[PDB]
Amino acid sequence: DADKLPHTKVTLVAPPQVHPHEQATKSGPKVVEFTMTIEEKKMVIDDKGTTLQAMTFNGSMPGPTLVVHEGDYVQLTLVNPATNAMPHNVDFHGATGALGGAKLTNVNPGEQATLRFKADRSGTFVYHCAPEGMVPHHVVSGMSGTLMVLPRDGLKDPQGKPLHYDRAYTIGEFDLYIPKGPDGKYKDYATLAESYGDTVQVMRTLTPSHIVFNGKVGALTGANALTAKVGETVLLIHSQANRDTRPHLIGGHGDWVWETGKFANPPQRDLETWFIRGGSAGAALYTFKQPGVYAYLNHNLIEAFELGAAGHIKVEGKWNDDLMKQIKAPAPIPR
Amino acid sequence: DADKLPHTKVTLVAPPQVHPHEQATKSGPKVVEFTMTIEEKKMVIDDKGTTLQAMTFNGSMPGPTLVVHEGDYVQLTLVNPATNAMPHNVDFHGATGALGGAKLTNVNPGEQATLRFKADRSGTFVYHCAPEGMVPHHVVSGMSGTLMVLPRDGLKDPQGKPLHYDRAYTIGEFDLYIPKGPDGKYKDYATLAESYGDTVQVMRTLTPSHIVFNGKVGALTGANALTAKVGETVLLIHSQANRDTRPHLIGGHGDWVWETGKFANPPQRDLETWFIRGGSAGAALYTFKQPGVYAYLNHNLIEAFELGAAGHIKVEGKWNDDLMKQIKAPAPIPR
Amino acid sequence: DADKLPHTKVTLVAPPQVHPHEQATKSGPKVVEFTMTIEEKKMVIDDKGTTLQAMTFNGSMPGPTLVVHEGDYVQLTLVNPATNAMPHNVDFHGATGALGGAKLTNVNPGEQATLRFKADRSGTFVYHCAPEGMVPHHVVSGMSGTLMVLPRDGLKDPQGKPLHYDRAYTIGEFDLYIPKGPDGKYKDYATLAESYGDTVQVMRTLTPSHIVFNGKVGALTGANALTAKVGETVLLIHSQANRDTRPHLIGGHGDWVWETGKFANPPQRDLETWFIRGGSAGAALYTFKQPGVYAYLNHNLIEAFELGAAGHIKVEGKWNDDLMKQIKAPAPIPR
Ligand SMILES: [Cu+2]
Ligand SMILES: [Cu+2]
Ligand SMILES: [Cu+2]
Ligand SMILES: [Cu+2]
Ligand SMILES: [Cu+2]
Ligand SMILES: [Cu+2]
Ligand SMILES: [Zn+2]
Ligand SMILES: [Zn+2]
Ligand SMILES: [Zn+2]
Ligand SMILES: [Zn+2]
Ligand SMILES: [Zn+2]
Ligand SMILES: [Zn+2]
Repeated sequence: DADKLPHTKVTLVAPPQVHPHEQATKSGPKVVEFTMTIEEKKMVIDDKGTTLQAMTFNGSMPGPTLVVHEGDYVQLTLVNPATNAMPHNVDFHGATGALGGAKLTNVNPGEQATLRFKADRSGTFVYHCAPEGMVPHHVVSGMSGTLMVLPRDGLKDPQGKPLHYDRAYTIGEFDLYIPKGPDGKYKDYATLAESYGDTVQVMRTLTPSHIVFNGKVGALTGANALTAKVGETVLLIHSQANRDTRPHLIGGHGDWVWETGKFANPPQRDLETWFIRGGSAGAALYTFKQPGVYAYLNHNLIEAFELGAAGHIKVEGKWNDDLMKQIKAPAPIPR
Repeated sequence: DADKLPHTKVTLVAPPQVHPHEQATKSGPKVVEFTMTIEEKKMVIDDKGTTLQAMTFNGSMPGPTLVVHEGDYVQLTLVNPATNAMPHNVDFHGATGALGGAKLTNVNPGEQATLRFKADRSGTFVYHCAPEGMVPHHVVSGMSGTLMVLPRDGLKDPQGKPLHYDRAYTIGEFDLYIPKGPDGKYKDYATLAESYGDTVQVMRTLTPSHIVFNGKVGALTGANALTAKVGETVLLIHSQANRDTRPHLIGGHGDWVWETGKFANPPQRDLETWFIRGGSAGAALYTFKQPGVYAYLNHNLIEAFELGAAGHIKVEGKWNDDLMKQIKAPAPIPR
Repeated sequence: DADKLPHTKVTLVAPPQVHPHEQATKSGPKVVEFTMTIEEKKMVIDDKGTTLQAMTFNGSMPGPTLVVHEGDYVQLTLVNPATNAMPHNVDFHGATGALGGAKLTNVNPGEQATLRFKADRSGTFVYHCAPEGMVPHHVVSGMSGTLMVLPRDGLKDPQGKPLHYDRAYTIGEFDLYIPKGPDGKYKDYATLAESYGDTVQVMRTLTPSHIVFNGKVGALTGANALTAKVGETVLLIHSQANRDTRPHLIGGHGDWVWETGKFANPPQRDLETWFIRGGSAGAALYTFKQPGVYAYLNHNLIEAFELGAAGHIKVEGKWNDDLMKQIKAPAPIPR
């Protein structure tokens, strides 16, 4: 009975980081308490100043990743401040009943609610806003993230051997539908509500104007590139709440991948490219063996390079000539 | 030898139901006899009166689901009445040879044919019309359904333990390509043939005008919502003969899912969203644990909510506070 | 250490064939040496004379398939003749480091380079050109193919039993983005560079003008149909470096399929249709049981029949009435 369990309180952190947590644990079930506050805001999503009338959990796209263990109960307080214009709620794909919790968390501006559900299934699961009659708009405008429910004894390979990560990153990929005016330039709207009708018309074409990681073209590049070192295992959590994508690490692999994101199923190994179904989160482990700057991207290369679905991982360490060697550098053809 | 086996005759039923059948059986192989009659007709596919010049097996989209067991022989009589305008045939993905049977079942209006094939592979398999030179048009206009070939000893989990369903529903998802005229309104055609050229032009854009379950926006809602009770296991068969989709049960899961639809392969568990490849049928089991109205939908939320790929399941029973509880209802933020 | 191993030299062959190789081998690791020469050229890609300003490895779309064994080292000399206009490189998804080798193989016209990497993971892997700032254009214009890394002891089923093929075919599927002018006719460009801007505009719509196997509509039909005989097992390697596809054999199955293309993972059996993620290669085995002309195609039937993603396999042998029989040929309906 959940009423008798110890409670713990977790402080969330901004993507692409994930809050401190244990993998395998000796701890018993707990009611794990989180809070998130909705923020509607205009955001610049590309290098030419295009804006999106966005909606977020906790001010970020994606929302922060919440981590618990199988058998825990998630207890979320959702706050919709009076500075917002629209009603919101939350649908946890990790939860059972009431449209994922959406029916129990309808919050108008100035209201808040607290939901509890049992995280009885391991995996990475999408959570997203789903207000009646406005579900697609809230989702594509930025209201999604990941709940990761770890098995109590940690991740396992197909033979039941232990797997682990040394650091975790969370990437949310957002298909955006920004309208254009008669001049062919993207429209800038004074309010969220005014963006609605024109946006729905673009949505219905099924053609995104932009597809971005973590809220903007280039969000995970330059100073904001992800980082690792040779010998470190990274977990890459990838959520796409509305549309399929196909993650790939250039110069690397998915060493162990749960593309449907559910840890009770055996992972696949050695993937070049994996598949995240729209409406899900998946998870890949990779242990770095070579230093350098990798790209992590959606391998529809138009979606990546033209529309924005690509980031970088900068990796320190020693080059390994057994894995790869330039035998002859570029030079004139003989003779 | 099939000539020496006992024959049985099955009466088909209209989707979303599936005809009575056994799962695990003590019965030996049989020649199972079915009949279907093709009906071309204009159908209203949305809430604003848009029509489709449609083509169906047995008067429905999808066609009815045919159920046999591995080792059985399917013997189909296909009838194309003289009231129809076009030639038709049938291609069973469950069958081996002759383009799935299409080469052996070419029936002009006023003709019929009888095909037998051995159902030697377990799974849910698409069947669809495939007349030479007109294959996409016949498929997207409605001529597909599912053949379910059950293992003789019933469904099995990854460890070989028995699985079962207490009721089965069949959902066919149809990407439609309805043309528009200069005024931006959908065109209404007097005959099937007159719809052809304009439809092909829309098809070639790869952008559906509508994506519907079971022939119409809202087909599986209101009085026609699917039904179950807490403690009942439902099988959800999902066919998409032309285009990918990504099924999801809001507030539920795929407890055991064969997304590629082939029962000799281990199922995956705990899925949030699964993937049906265009040209296939898949199958998910779910045991209800909470009462209420669920949505079953394609989790490209634009495809679901804007274009029509969503239905409802109304579930009776007792609410379970351990699985989910509203701890604090929506109320003003403190203080 | 790779420097101490025996070297071997492989002569590549044009798709859809694959160069002679062993499956299970008693041979130890080797440095396997290949050479490929880049050719930019205009190609006719459909039946109405539409041209593509194309770019190829070794003069073909796809490039040839390179076959080695797990533990081998691939040593490629890449040549970019002075008759070409653009810089190129190569990114092997089978390799670890330096953006798949791309950073180490930048070759301007008149240059060549030699890369070595360890093929330490079994599977079919895409290789493709990836020049900085021009990656999508080089890929969609034709610069991709497959590296197949076989396990040293051959392919295995989920229970570890041996699997084999008697012949192998390689199919590359290419989503093309050919621009149109004001008259609605496809544009013909005098040079590769002049095609660039207009092509990028089409790419950004995400709607291919054509989707072809092996460089052209109908490439694998008529005199160029694939061939087999009843009782022969074929391996069908399918690469798609940019966009998802869903292979299907009409009248057949994927008997054993690695849709993510990685041989250390158990294959699935009895597939009707499988899924190749954009940016990957997959592999299916099928043993023919019926003679006749099969179609092998992308089962988005619009993509196949309208846009070009379909080929034929002509199969010799004896018809098997147990698997399929025309019980009653098309004839007038009674009475
Ligand atoms: Cu919202
Ligand atoms: Cu959802
Ligand atoms: Cu037909
Ligand atoms: Cu088919
Ligand atoms: Cu190139
Ligand atoms: Cu790549
Ligand atoms: Zn308590
Ligand atoms: Zn580690
Ligand atoms: Zn008989
Ligand atoms: Zn039951
Ligand atoms: Zn050497
Ligand atoms: Zn053989």
